[PDB]
Amino acid sequence: VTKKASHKDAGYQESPNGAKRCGTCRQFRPPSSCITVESPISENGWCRLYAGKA
Ligand code: SF4
Repeated sequence: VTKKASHKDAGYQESPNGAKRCGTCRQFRPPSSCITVESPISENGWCRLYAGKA
């Protein structure tokens, strides 16, 4: 598999985008990890280049 972006390049943030958070993006890594963000993660975050994209 290929690499994801890093959190600041992916536009990670401090509170959710409506219904979308670190858990309702697409491929957040349960229970407490990601692939775009260096883990452990804030579930309230979200990013603009979330894992599970192309
Ligand atoms: S991949 Fe998902 S859980 Fe991780 S920073 Fe982006 S929105 Fe958050």
